[PDB]
Amino acid sequence: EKDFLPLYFGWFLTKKSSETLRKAGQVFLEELGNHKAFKKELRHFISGEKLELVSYFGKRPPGVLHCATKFCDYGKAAGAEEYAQQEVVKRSYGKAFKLSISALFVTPKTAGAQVVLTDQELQLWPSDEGLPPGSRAHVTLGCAADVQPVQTGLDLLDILQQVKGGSQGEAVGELPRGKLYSLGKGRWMLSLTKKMEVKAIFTGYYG
Ligand SMILES: [Cl-]
Ligand SMILES: [Cl-]
Repeated sequence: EKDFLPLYFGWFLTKKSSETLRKAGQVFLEELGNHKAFKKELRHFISGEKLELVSYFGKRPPGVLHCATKFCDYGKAAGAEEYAQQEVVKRSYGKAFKLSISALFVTPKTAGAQVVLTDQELQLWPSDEGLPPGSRAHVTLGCAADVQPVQTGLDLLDILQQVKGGSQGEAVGELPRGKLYSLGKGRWMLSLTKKMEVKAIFTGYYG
Protein backbone atom coordinates (compact mmCIF):
# COMPACT_ATOMS: atom_id res chain seq x y z
CA GLU A 1 0.00 0.00 0.00
CA LYS A 2 1.49 3.32 -1.13
CA ASP A 3 1.41 6.68 0.68
CA PHE A 4 -0.61 9.18 -1.37
CA LEU A 5 0.59 12.76 -1.64
CA PRO A 6 -1.42 15.90 -0.86
CA LEU A 7 -3.92 17.60 -3.16
CA TYR A 8 -1.20 20.23 -3.52
CA PHE A 9 1.84 21.64 -1.74
CA GLY A 10 2.13 25.32 -0.86
CA TRP A 11 2.74 28.12 1.61
CA PHE A 12 -0.24 28.61 3.91
CA LEU A 13 -0.41 32.02 5.53
CA THR A 14 -0.83 32.45 9.27
CA LYS A 15 -4.03 33.83 10.80
CA LYS A 16 -2.61 37.35 11.02
CA SER A 17 -0.91 37.27 7.61
CA SER A 18 -4.11 35.99 6.00
CA GLU A 19 -6.18 38.62 7.82
CA THR A 20 -3.82 41.32 6.55
CA LEU A 21 -3.74 40.26 2.90
CA ARG A 22 -7.48 39.54 2.92
CA LYS A 23 -8.48 42.98 4.18
CA ALA A 24 -5.90 44.60 1.90
CA GLY A 25 -7.47 42.76 -1.02
CA GLN A 26 -10.93 43.89 0.03
CA VAL A 27 -9.79 47.52 0.32
CA PHE A 28 -8.36 47.25 -3.20
CA LEU A 29 -11.60 45.97 -4.75
CA GLU A 30 -13.48 48.79 -3.03
CA GLU A 31 -11.17 51.58 -4.19
CA LEU A 32 -10.84 50.13 -7.70
CA GLY A 33 -14.62 49.86 -7.99
CA ASN A 34 -15.10 53.46 -6.89
CA HIS A 35 -12.27 54.72 -9.11
CA LYS A 36 -12.78 56.94 -12.16
CA ALA A 37 -10.59 55.04 -14.62
CA PHE A 38 -12.30 51.74 -13.80
CA LYS A 39 -15.85 53.07 -14.22
CA LYS A 40 -14.79 54.32 -17.66
CA GLU A 41 -13.50 50.99 -18.97
CA LEU A 42 -16.32 49.02 -17.33
CA ARG A 43 -17.59 48.09 -20.79
CA HIS A 44 -14.51 45.91 -21.32
CA PHE A 45 -15.01 44.22 -17.94
CA ILE A 46 -18.67 43.16 -18.07
CA SER A 47 -21.04 42.42 -20.96
CA GLY A 48 -23.99 43.79 -19.00
CA GLU A 49 -24.60 51.96 -12.58
CA LYS A 50 -21.74 50.89 -10.30
CA LEU A 51 -20.19 47.42 -9.99
CA GLU A 52 -19.13 46.29 -6.51
CA LEU A 53 -16.15 44.04 -7.19
CA VAL A 54 -16.28 42.45 -3.73
CA SER A 55 -19.58 40.93 -4.84
CA TYR A 56 -18.30 40.25 -8.36
CA PHE A 57 -15.52 38.04 -7.02
CA GLY A 58 -18.05 36.22 -4.87
CA LYS A 59 -16.18 32.92 -4.66
CA ARG A 60 -13.43 33.63 -2.13
CA PRO A 61 -11.13 31.33 -0.10
CA PRO A 62 -12.87 30.53 3.21
CA GLY A 63 -10.14 30.09 5.84
CA VAL A 64 -6.49 31.04 5.46
CA LEU A 65 -4.98 32.20 2.17
CA HIS A 66 -2.21 30.23 0.46
CA CYS A 67 0.39 30.17 -2.29
CA ALA A 68 0.49 26.79 -4.04
CA THR A 69 3.61 25.25 -5.56
CA LYS A 70 2.82 21.83 -7.02
CA PHE A 71 -0.65 20.45 -7.71
CA CYS A 72 -0.36 16.72 -7.04
CA ASP A 73 -3.93 15.37 -6.90
CA TYR A 74 -2.72 12.80 -4.36
CA GLY A 75 -0.14 11.58 -6.89
CA LYS A 76 -2.25 11.49 -10.05
CA ALA A 77 -0.83 14.70 -11.50
CA ALA A 78 2.25 14.47 -13.72
CA GLY A 79 5.52 14.94 -11.82
CA ALA A 80 3.75 14.80 -8.46
CA GLU A 81 5.86 11.90 -7.19
CA GLU A 82 9.10 13.45 -8.43
CA TYR A 83 8.33 16.80 -6.81
CA ALA A 84 7.34 15.27 -3.47
CA GLN A 85 10.48 13.10 -3.40
CA GLN A 86 12.76 16.15 -3.51
CA GLU A 87 14.98 16.61 -0.46
CA VAL A 88 14.28 20.35 -0.38
CA VAL A 89 10.53 19.71 -0.36
CA LYS A 90 10.73 17.11 2.43
CA ARG A 91 13.23 19.27 4.32
CA SER A 92 11.02 22.37 4.01
CA TYR A 93 7.83 20.58 5.05
CA GLY A 94 6.34 22.30 8.10
CA LYS A 95 8.89 25.11 8.06
CA ALA A 96 8.04 28.82 8.04
CA PHE A 97 8.71 31.22 5.16
CA LYS A 98 8.31 34.93 4.42
CA LEU A 99 6.56 35.67 1.13
CA SER A 100 6.94 39.06 -0.52
CA ILE A 101 3.89 40.37 -2.37
CA SER A 102 4.62 43.08 -4.93
CA ALA A 103 1.20 43.78 -6.42
CA LEU A 104 -2.53 43.08 -6.40
CA PHE A 105 -4.34 42.43 -9.69
CA VAL A 106 -7.84 42.09 -11.10
CA THR A 107 -9.29 40.55 -14.26
CA PRO A 108 -12.80 39.59 -15.40
CA LYS A 109 -12.10 36.11 -13.99
CA THR A 110 -9.97 36.42 -10.85
CA ALA A 111 -8.52 38.69 -8.17
CA GLY A 112 -5.22 37.91 -6.49
CA ALA A 113 -1.79 38.99 -5.27
CA GLN A 114 1.54 38.63 -7.06
CA VAL A 115 4.20 36.68 -5.14
CA VAL A 116 7.91 37.34 -5.71
CA LEU A 117 9.66 34.21 -4.45
CA THR A 118 13.17 34.25 -3.04
CA ASP A 119 15.85 32.04 -4.59
CA GLN A 120 15.47 29.80 -1.55
CA GLU A 121 11.72 29.58 -2.11
CA LEU A 122 12.19 29.01 -5.85
CA GLN A 123 13.83 25.67 -5.06
CA LEU A 124 10.36 24.63 -3.89
CA TRP A 125 8.78 25.87 -7.12
CA PRO A 126 8.15 23.01 -9.57
CA SER A 127 10.23 23.06 -12.76
CA ASP A 128 7.99 20.55 -14.51
CA GLU A 129 6.92 29.83 -20.26
CA GLY A 130 8.74 32.84 -21.70
CA LEU A 131 8.80 34.35 -18.22
CA PRO A 132 11.29 33.48 -15.47
CA PRO A 133 10.44 30.48 -13.23
CA GLY A 134 8.08 31.23 -10.35
CA SER A 135 6.39 34.11 -12.18
CA ARG A 136 3.10 32.25 -11.74
CA ALA A 137 3.42 32.40 -7.94
CA HIS A 138 0.30 34.02 -6.49
CA VAL A 139 -2.33 34.19 -3.77
CA THR A 140 -5.92 33.88 -4.99
CA LEU A 141 -8.22 36.40 -3.30
CA GLY A 142 -11.38 35.82 -5.34
CA CYS A 143 -12.98 34.27 -8.42
CA ALA A 144 -16.02 35.07 -10.56
CA ALA A 145 -18.98 32.69 -10.41
CA ASP A 146 -17.95 30.11 -13.03
CA VAL A 147 -14.17 30.48 -12.75
CA GLN A 148 -11.79 27.98 -11.13
CA PRO A 149 -8.93 29.11 -8.82
CA VAL A 150 -6.40 27.62 -11.28
CA GLN A 151 -7.30 30.59 -13.51
CA THR A 152 -5.68 33.07 -11.11
CA GLY A 153 -2.12 32.00 -11.88
CA LEU A 154 -2.86 32.00 -15.60
CA ASP A 155 -4.27 35.53 -15.36
CA LEU A 156 -1.15 36.68 -13.52
CA LEU A 157 1.15 35.28 -16.20
CA ASP A 158 -0.94 37.04 -18.84
CA ILE A 159 -0.53 40.34 -17.01
CA LEU A 160 3.22 39.83 -16.56
CA GLN A 161 3.43 39.06 -20.28
CA GLN A 162 2.03 42.53 -20.99
CA VAL A 163 4.75 43.92 -18.72
CA LYS A 164 7.41 42.18 -20.82
CA GLY A 165 6.28 44.03 -23.93
CA GLY A 166 5.62 47.14 -21.86
CA SER A 167 1.91 47.48 -22.57
CA GLN A 168 1.50 48.53 -18.93
CA GLY A 169 1.77 52.16 -20.03
CA GLU A 170 1.54 55.01 -17.53
CA ALA A 171 -0.18 54.69 -14.15
CA VAL A 172 -3.80 55.82 -14.49
CA GLY A 173 -4.25 56.41 -10.76
CA GLU A 174 -2.55 56.90 -7.39
CA LEU A 175 -4.02 54.78 -4.59
CA PRO A 176 -2.98 55.11 -0.92
CA ARG A 177 -0.67 52.08 -1.10
CA GLY A 178 0.50 52.14 -4.72
CA LYS A 179 0.10 53.04 -8.39
CA LEU A 180 -2.82 51.78 -10.48
CA TYR A 181 -2.23 50.43 -13.99
CA SER A 182 -4.76 49.69 -16.74
CA LEU A 183 -3.64 46.76 -18.90
CA GLY A 184 -6.87 46.57 -20.91
CA LYS A 185 -9.33 43.72 -21.42
CA GLY A 186 -10.61 44.37 -17.91
CA ARG A 187 -7.14 43.75 -16.48
CA TRP A 188 -5.89 45.96 -13.64
CA MET A 189 -2.76 45.95 -11.47
CA LEU A 190 -1.77 47.86 -8.33
CA SER A 191 2.00 48.18 -7.92
CA LEU A 192 2.64 48.46 -4.18
CA THR A 193 4.90 51.28 -3.00
CA LYS A 194 6.16 48.89 -0.33
CA LYS A 195 6.17 45.12 -0.84
CA MET A 196 4.07 43.66 1.96
CA GLU A 197 5.55 40.66 3.75
CA VAL A 198 3.41 37.72 4.84
CA LYS A 199 4.30 34.79 7.08
CA ALA A 200 3.37 31.31 5.85
CA ILE A 201 4.07 27.63 6.49
CA PHE A 202 5.13 25.32 3.67
CA THR A 203 3.05 22.16 3.92
CA GLY A 204 0.55 19.94 2.10
CA TYR A 205 -3.20 20.35 1.66
CA TYR A 206 -5.31 17.19 1.41
CA GLY A 207 -8.82 18.63 1.50
CL1 LIG B 1 -1.44 47.31 2.39
CL1 LIG C 1 -14.58 31.05 -17.24
